[PDB]
Amino acid sequence: NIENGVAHIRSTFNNTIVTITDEFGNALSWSSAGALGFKGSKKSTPFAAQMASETASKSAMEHGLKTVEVTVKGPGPGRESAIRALQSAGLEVTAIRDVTPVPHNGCRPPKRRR
RNA sequence: GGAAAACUUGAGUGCAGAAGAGGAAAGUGGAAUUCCAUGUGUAGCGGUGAAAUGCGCAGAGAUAUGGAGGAACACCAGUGG
Repeated sequence: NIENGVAHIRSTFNNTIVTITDEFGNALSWSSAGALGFKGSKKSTPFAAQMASETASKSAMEHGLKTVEVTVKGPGPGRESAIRALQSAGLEVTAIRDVTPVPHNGCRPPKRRR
């Protein structure tokens, strides 16, 4: 089980959740990013993806996987403070992938915020 | 003004080629919001200028080889055509 996997996050503008999994997704543990008492304008922190990143990473305890190769699929304030700060656990982050959804003009997008 | 002609610039009928988002018809595939299901797990997830309604204990989202739908299809994109 150990030494391989994907630290599958999707770092949104609020509540960048972290789900560690394998290289074929099975989600050994995940972490809700509001687990540090972040409720309103608070999960958009560096620290929502610093310690709640390792509230499932340091508390993995199931595979003991060490090579993580974290993957991000969205923009957020805790994005650069997620891939750095999943390695706040010190879990040898190796291969970050910017495989984000880029639709070739996918649908009809919503309205401007006045 | 009418009567008898011509020339071709102006226009049309020729010939050699350039380009395309020009209108009506057939294909190839991507990515996304929504759903139902696996794995997964349990405290929050979403939304907030400020919090909350809500959606959460059914697993809500999550997460990938991979299951689908609606609809269009960034890149070539321009005082371009």
